[PDB]
Parts: sequence; structure tokens; C-alpha cells
Amino acid sequence: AGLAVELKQSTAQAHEKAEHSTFMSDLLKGRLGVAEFTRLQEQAWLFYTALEQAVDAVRASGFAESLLDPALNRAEVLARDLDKLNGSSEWRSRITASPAVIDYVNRLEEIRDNVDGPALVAHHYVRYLGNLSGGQVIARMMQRHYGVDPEALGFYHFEGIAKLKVYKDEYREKLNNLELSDEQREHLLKEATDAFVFNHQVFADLGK
Ligand code: HEM
Repeated sequence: AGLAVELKQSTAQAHEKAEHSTFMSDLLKGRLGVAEFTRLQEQAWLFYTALEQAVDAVRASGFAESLLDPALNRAEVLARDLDKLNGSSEWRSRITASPAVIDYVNRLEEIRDNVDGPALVAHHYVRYLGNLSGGQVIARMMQRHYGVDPEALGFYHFEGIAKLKVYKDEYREKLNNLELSDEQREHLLKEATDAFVFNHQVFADLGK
């Protein structure tokens, strides 16, 4: 039972922990506010920027090309959302990576500079399949609990992909068809675990 399934199984426990961080739990249940959502999206712009440099490098190397669809790119969409949420472009010169984000960005830059395809695919799975798959729930809760304008929720929209359910199915088939060795597969799986570890610390730092 192939890679897509093994990824899901392998990270299922971490995914469930992710739903329950104090920050995310509090956010989704209405206990926070648009300001806290904006702080999250600012950190996310930082790590999606880094992620997408690593994706560009890996795609250019010819690994997992069809998986690494540039239509998934989130950083510029995020910046447009952040221009709406903050009311201006002034965030870019005020924002600072949290310590958790420094660690995560450093890993992403390591993957980039090593052109580590298997490692990159792990982080691509955790970031993009998560959004493609469940981001709509988060966006609905930001609208319903805090009145965020959907124009500021572009991050969750995948402009340019129509049929998201089919896209998800195809994304999994690409994972299943990747040519990996036993060593590349274990590295990818470990990395997907580490990805959830990084995300957990980002949320913890947001919650402080
Ligand atoms: C820590 C931030 C999160 C990350 C990195 C993340 C990651 C992911 C990933 C990788 C998937 C794909 C699982 C798979 O099918 O292989 C996924 C799916 C999903 N996530 Fe999240 N998730 C996060 C938080 C959340 C939250 C807070 C919710 C709200 C309940 C949520 C709801 C869902 C839903 C409904 C799916 C679709 C079913 C699935 O693909 O398994 N996620 N998420």
C-alpha cells in the first residue's frame, strides 16, 4: 500500500495533534481574532516563501516535476491577502520570523541548496495537500467567526485549479508513481514527520 497512503498513515497522529494546538484550537473556535489570524499568515508568508524557493530548485532539477505544479504557489497570494488584512504593505518591513520559523526556513533553505528532492516532496505534501484538502474548513471558520472578507482568504482558494477533489486524487497518484529507492522513501517519510514537528513549533510560538 503505496506512498500516499503511507504518508497519511505515518503522519495521522501528528495531523490530529495539529488540530489541537492551543493557538489553532483557540483560533478555529472563535476565541482569538483577525489580528491573530494575520500574525499566522505573516509567519506563513515567511515559510511559504522559503518553501517555494526549494520547490523551484527541485522542479528545475527534474525531480517530481508534475507534482510540483507552480499553480500551487501561495507566497504572492499570501502577500496580497496580507496587504488587505494589514491595510498596507508596511508589514513586510515590520515582520520578524519567530524562532520556530527560523528553524523551519533554515531546513527549507538546506533542502533548496542541496536540491534534496525526496525531502522537498515531504514538505510539499504537508503544506499543499493539507491546504488543497482541508484549507476550506479553516477559511470558512475565519469568515464565520471573525468576518474575514473572502478576498483576504486567497491563500485558501487555489485560483487556476477548478476541480480540487479530482486534483487531490491526481496529486496522490503522482506521489504513488514517484520513483524512489528504499533510502529515498525513508528519508521522505522522516521528513514528513519533521515537517509536522516544525509546524507544531510555529503554532506554539504563535500561542506564546
Ligand atoms: C498543522 C496545520 C496542518 C497541517 C500541516 C495539515 C496537513 C494536512 C495534510 C498533509 C492533509 C492531507 C492528509 C492526506 O490525505 O494525506 C490534511 C488533510 C486534511 N486536514 Fe489538515 N493540516 C493542518 C491542520 C488542520 C486543521 C486545523 C484542520 C481542521 C479540522 C484540518 C483538516 C483537514 C482535513 C479535513 C483534511 C482532508 C482529509 C485528508 O486529506 O486526510 N487540518 N491536512
